[PDB]
Amino acid sequence: MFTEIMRYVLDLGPTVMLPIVVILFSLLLKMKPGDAFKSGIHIGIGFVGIGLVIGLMLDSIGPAAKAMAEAFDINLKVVDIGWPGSSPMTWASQIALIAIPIAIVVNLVMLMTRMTRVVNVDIWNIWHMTFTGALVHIATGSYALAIVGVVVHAAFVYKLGDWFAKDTRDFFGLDGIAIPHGTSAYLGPIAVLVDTVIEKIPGLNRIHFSADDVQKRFGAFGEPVTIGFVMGLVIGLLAGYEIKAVLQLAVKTAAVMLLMPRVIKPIMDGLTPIAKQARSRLQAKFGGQDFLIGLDPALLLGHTSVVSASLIFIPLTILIAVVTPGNQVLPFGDLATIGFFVAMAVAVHQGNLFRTLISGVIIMSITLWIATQTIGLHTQLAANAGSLTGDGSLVASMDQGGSPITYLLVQALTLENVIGLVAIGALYGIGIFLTWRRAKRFAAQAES
Amino acid sequence: MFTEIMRYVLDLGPTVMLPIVVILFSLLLKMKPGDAFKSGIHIGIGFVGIGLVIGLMLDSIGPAAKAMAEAFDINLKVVDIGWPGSSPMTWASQIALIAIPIAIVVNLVMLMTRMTRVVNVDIWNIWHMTFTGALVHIATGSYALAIVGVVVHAAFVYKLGDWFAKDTRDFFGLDGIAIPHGTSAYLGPIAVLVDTVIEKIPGLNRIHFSADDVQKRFGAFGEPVTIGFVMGLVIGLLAGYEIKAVLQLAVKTAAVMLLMPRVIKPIMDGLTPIAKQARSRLQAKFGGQDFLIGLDPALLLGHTSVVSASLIFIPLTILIAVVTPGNQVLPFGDLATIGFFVAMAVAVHQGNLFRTLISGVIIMSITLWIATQTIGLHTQLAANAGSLTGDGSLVASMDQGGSPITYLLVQALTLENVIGLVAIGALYGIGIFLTWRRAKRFAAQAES
Ligand SMILES: CCCCCCCC/C=C/CCCCCCCC(=O)OC[C@H](O)CO
Ligand SMILES: CCCCCCCC/C=C\CCCCCCCC(=O)OC[C@H](O)CO
Repeated sequence: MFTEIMRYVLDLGPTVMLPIVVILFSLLLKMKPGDAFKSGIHIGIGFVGIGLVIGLMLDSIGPAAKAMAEAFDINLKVVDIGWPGSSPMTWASQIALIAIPIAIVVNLVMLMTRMTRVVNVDIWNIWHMTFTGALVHIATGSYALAIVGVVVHAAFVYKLGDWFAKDTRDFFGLDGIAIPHGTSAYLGPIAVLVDTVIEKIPGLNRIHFSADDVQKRFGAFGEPVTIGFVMGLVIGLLAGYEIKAVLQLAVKTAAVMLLMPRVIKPIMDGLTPIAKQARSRLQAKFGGQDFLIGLDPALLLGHTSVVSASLIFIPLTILIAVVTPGNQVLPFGDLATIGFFVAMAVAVHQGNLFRTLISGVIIMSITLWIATQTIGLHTQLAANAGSLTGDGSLVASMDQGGSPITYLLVQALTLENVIGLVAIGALYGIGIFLTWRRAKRFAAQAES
Repeated sequence: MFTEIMRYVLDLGPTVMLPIVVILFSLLLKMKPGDAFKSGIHIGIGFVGIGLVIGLMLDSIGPAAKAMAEAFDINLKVVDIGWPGSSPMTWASQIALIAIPIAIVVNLVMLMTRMTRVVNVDIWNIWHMTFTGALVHIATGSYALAIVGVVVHAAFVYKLGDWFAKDTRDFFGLDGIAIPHGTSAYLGPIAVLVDTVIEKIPGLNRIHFSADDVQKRFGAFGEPVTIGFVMGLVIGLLAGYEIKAVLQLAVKTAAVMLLMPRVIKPIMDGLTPIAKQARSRLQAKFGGQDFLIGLDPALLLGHTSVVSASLIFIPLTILIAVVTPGNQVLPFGDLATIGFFVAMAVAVHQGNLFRTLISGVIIMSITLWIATQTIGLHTQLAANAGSLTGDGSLVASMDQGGSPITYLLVQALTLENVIGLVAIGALYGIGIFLTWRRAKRFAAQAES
């Protein structure tokens, strides 16, 4: 049955499934069978360690961030269940498994028609696409309309991999990889618009503050490792921790800033020989068609500036929640892994923390406002999974719940908040145009 | 008073309190302030990573071995509760918190009297000493005899660090570091005895099965990361796992071999700048004498040849437990991290798997035999700790329970099985003498 083979492939995990696809690719690409196996284990090993460092972030940064949002007594009554809550509900929609074949077909069609360079292999992040389908399925009522939302969500993020390819390769040091999925990509355009506005404003465009400039004026005390200690200290202190826990947490937050880059190094260390052999062999066929492998947004967290923004924005997002007019959602389950959101924002500004902070507040307010507009739909998906109990408490989430994609699609087929469609649609739509043009120039520069 | 502060120093953690001594010491050495901090934070990030990798061993390789041994639930009816069960029991003894100062004074007395060169800083593996003290206390019934065994265990392990210092540096890369604690060091003298016998036997002294010879024969299939996978497959199958869990475990068992060397490096990199300044200041003052810091035996699992021996010996220790004459103890808790028993054996044989295996079988049979002979005390160690019912189920452990140090101390003061006293003491006694000659020979080879 399709369901068993898909649920066996899904529950096989990136620990097993992705290396096989990596090993199969190199076995046909005339590589020594031993060399083909070596990369497969290293890609899987990195994902094992990736699950470990991410396990540390959500189990020691998370409970402290969750403690801040409660210690700051506000009125926000709806609690951000986070992507750890959104995906279980989403994988409980009827379109959950059927989306994965659909999303590859959209890839395979686009690959033959030279509409995308990304050959996505991460079949586990498709829950973001099912979320767009599930919420459209709730609001419109057409099985087709949910399915088309899967295709639109698939085709968009595929080009989001194309348009952020130099940013992934040159900034994050990921050659041959594109990061299509998750919050980093689909909130990437918003930061491409902020850095487009800022560059054209005099004086503002000359404000800089890169983390290297902290190290150029403080030395050991400006190193990424040191910052992870101090910010962890404050995240504990703002959470009321005793001096024992604040100290213990501050090393764990620092430990992210050293261990996380090291656990992603296995994947790059295994993908490199495969790419060089294939480029030696595919340049002579398709004609200079430099393909991109689609991978989890997790690898992006290997940047000292992304982690710095992540810990920095843990208090900021709670403050963005209060200030943002019309928000009713309290940051929670996505506070620990909140560096996912402002990830490509750092890549666009190329390290300027000044523009990162401006971008982050825009990104958070919008996603906090949008998630407030999707509280009704998000709760039905929770009811449609037996998720929330007899309390009837409202369910909201910042990952996929605060998605411009899932929102803007829903507000198109329903026409509830036309003003909301126009303001969000113009902002996001301009960002997509500016993100698309930024890649046009990049392709004419590298080539000539 | 003392008990509150002792817990506060103890509960603060190896991640928080060790940097404190390290940061204070660099300040004593007039090292830079920011440079003093940086070394301390890296040591914590080293120990954050150690707990994570040692967690994946316990939670994935663990339940794998607990399944294999469950086949023999019917012959061996006493279960090795391992060190994850022996440490909490030992921390509930009356001699627990009083053992920290007693061990430090014994080190201070031995350092001043120029009897040892180990400045132990692991106030956490003092429990191995308390276990020897506590079992003497249950057996003899003398509080004085309990404290003596702690000192004798302290004096032995402090000398163990000096006598196995070349191995911790030439074979493990831990310069200025000694590994006194742990099953590994105190069962190290047995491996020295096996090497002497074999090297005196013709032909058997010329059998080499090293990792480098494994690599040239096989290639990428003899690399450390590949080897952990192949055994990870076997460890899954022997536990009766499905085909997917076999595969998922196998990447994680190979991930151990790659991640663990990279989570101990920050401890090395943080201690290294302090070591050189200490040699600069303290060289002339202390007669040109080189000191060793005493840390955890988990930095020895950063050797890829030890992790291999930790997977190879999961079935063997089990199979040994069936044919060892008089063994009632089923290996269990200590199997997820069985490499902790043969760690210095890997360094004595210079990584020779042929001599590692021949030593490794010897050490397990002795410990399993001794762990059978210490069940009555171990069961009463649990009754006094509150970890017992009315079933009559018996407690045993190869970690500390199978210890020759606890056995020979208990068997010297009680004189129960004088036959067992003579047999274990003679082998251990010849072994310790060989281990002292090793240190005298190496020291005189440094003078030349
Ligand atoms: C730079 C290139 C990209 C630019 C991107 C610009 C985005 C424009 C806005 C989109 C939403 C438009 C909503 C239009 C609504 C039509 C009115 C309608 O249907 O009205 C029904 C309602 O009942 C009446 O009250
Ligand atoms: C290999 C090395 C061999 C030599 C190593 C040296 C061993 C002895 C040294 C110090 C501790 C002496 C014992 C001190 C015990 C004190 C007990 C005590 O104070 O007990 C009073 C109390 O009333 C009871 O309940």
